[PDB]
Amino acid sequence: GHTPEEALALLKRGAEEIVPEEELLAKLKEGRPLTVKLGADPTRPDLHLGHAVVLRKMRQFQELGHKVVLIIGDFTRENAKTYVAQAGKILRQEPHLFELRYNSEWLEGLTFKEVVRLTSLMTVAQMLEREDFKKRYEAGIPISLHELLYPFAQAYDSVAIRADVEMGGTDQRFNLLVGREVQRAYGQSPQVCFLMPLLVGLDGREKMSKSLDNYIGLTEPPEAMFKKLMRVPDPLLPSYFRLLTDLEEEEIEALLKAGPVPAHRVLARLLTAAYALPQIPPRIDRAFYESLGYAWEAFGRDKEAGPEEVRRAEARYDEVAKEEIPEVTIPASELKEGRIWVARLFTLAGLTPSNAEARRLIQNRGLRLDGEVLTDPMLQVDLSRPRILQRGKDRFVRVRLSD
Amino acid sequence: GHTPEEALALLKRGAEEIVPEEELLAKLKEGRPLTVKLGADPTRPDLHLGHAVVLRKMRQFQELGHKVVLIIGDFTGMITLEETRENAKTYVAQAGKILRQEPHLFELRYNSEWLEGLTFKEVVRLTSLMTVAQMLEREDFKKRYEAGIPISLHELLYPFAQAYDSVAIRADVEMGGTDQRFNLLVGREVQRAYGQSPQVCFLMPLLVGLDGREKMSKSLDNYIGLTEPPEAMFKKLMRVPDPLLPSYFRLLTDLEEEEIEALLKAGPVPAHRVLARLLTAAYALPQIPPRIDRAFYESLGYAWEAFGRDKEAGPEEVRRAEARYDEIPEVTIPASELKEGRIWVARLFTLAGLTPSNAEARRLIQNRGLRLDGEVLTDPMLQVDLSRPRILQRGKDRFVRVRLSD
Ligand SMILES: N[C@H](CO)Cc1ccc(O)cc1
Ligand SMILES: N[C@H](CO)Cc1ccc(O)cc1
Repeated sequence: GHTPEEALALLKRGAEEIVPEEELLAKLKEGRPLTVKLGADPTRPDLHLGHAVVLRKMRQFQELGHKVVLIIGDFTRENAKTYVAQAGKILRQEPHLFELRYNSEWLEGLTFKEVVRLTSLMTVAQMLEREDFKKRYEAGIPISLHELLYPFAQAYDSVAIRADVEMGGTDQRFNLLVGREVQRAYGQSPQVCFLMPLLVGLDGREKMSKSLDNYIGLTEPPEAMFKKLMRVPDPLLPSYFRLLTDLEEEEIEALLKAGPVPAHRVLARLLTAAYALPQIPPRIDRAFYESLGYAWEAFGRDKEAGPEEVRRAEARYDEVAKEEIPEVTIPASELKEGRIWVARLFTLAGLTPSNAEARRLIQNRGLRLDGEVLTDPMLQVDLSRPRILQRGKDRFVRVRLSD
Repeated sequence: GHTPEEALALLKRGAEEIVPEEELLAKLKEGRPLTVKLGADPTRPDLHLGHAVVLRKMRQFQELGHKVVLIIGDFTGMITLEETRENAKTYVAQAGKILRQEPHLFELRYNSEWLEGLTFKEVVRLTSLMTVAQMLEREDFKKRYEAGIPISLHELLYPFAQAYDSVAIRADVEMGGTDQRFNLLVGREVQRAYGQSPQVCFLMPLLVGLDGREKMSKSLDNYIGLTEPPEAMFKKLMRVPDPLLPSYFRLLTDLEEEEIEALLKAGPVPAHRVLARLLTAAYALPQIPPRIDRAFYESLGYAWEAFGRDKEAGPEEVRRAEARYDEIPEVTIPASELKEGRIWVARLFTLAGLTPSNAEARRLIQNRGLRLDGEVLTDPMLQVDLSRPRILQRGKDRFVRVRLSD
């Protein structure tokens, strides 16, 4: 239900660079399923939101009728299964739209004479042009010669599967272009290079990555993902919405205009819900948001709505939602049907030596709960949210559930 | 009949650099034949004296009981199988003039035998042994990269191919010209990575050509081929630039330093004769002797004492070839001087400046004092044509070339 022009317009959204764009248009006009290539290194099995940027663009190609070929760069079986298992949360898996390949399948048989021919397609000066190599070579940092061979292995993969398009982050620009040169050498139409921007991590400056521990895994439990999303740096909200969701620009502005907290809740709800599912919907947009049960015009104030898995994750967040004031976590086993005796609470926090003493202080108006003078010695409190306990004029302790 | 120390001393003669020299001595004490490697380019089958420098050092290794493994670099060469094989035969045939050929001391191999099958995985492990900065240190690469001259990336794979060849045949020593230094050293690093003792790198100087400036090579036409006719070889050796004599004696013969210094003290020509005789004879044989020294010189029937002058002795070809080896004014005659393409011989000599008048020319002819093209003139009225340049001669030292306009 899309013309070639319409398909291109959709694919361009969020794209960093498509080279050459006019070639993609021509291929989309052919009326056949294009082969979209993505290679992944087995040493990084677990996926995080950063990987979702490129993968969701591939899901879009699939929904448009195109075929994805996921190449595991084993050149293992365990990580492959982990990566493949998680990739399915975003990519469709039917044979007509998805194929799994291991490059050892054809690379292991590549001969020395073939390698000589491949490397002859580039000059030393060209290779040292690649950004990473250039910084290293000028900094006196060693570059093992075998490293210059890898772009040719990745390029040969494009020849092996006759790739029409190859996906990648902006850091993969050089390798994808080598793919075009190698395909030409083998008499194939050179692949369209499709680059997506890199998602910045939770620290707010560096690329999201396992090695930097600034990520959010696709398979982390809902409560943990929701919590992390609620804590993304405000400056990153704009890029997270553009790269992780399909919300329109005006919808994103409206959310921001509503404020930081509302924007975080909508982002946390959208993504926690999407990734809690076996597979994400083809569009993480306003319609999806309302299909969950939330109201767009409520701008995050309707926390009781939504599916139970997301609702509970948000409730867990509100229980611990956060410096001189001492913090103490209360064991869940201390609660009786969601509530706990205020006397016991003051004793556990160390403000009173026993419940009897707590009752005495209450009778003397010496204790406060959330800044309110306690008067009911038998009062029972819930920990749906952190509570500040106070004894006298200068003793404060903030208590909350599970740490 | 040599101790390890004696062996090393002989092998050191003429060498430009042996590294590590202590390792060669160590291997020479192991009481086993060492594998001495030489790689050859199948696109350069014709051999000249320049190749003899490294090949004769290898012959010395053979005479000491060591084994030569000659490797034809057909892998890179074919990157047709017909010419490869033909050239290999050409190279081997000519190399046999210097190298012993029996199995115990010689083995021929083609590196395609093992390189064709090297897997991409093995190539990756191989190239991980050196950095980009390291590679760019090789003579040519460095100059080219700094200047901006293109270097195809595949060129950086060749040193590893040559290095793997040393691993393939477990080389104890690899021979080469001074220009092959970088490649031989990579071979050591690769052998180390493959659990082998690193090969000793044996470098020889590069023989300079007949021009006296550039290295001897086919593409420069300043070479002397090993299979050239004894006559053609003797003549070229007599023409070796004087400054090169010492290096020719040291790199092509085994004459002692004193013998050489004594030969030079005798003069250029004398020195050239001994050299031309020694090499002309040696290379006219089906295979050269183990030592091209005084003993060989005398076994030819020459006297070390007559220093070159002993010119009438020695073998036939040599003595003869040496014999075969052992500015004339021009005057144009205007067509006006001719009559139906002919002129009076008397006037010709006068116009040439060999006689003051035609009358004198006539008297000289009568006294047999004049020659025409080497023949004694006997007719004073002789009519001569200039169908081609003629050589006029008076007495034994007065010559003149006469011809028409041109
Ligand atoms: N260039 C990256 C290597 O790990 C990703 C990759 C891309 C394509 C491939 O065929 C293989 C790997
Ligand atoms: N170094 C020259 C070309 O690479 C010749 C050569 C030397 C050693 C070999 O195993 C092969 C070729």
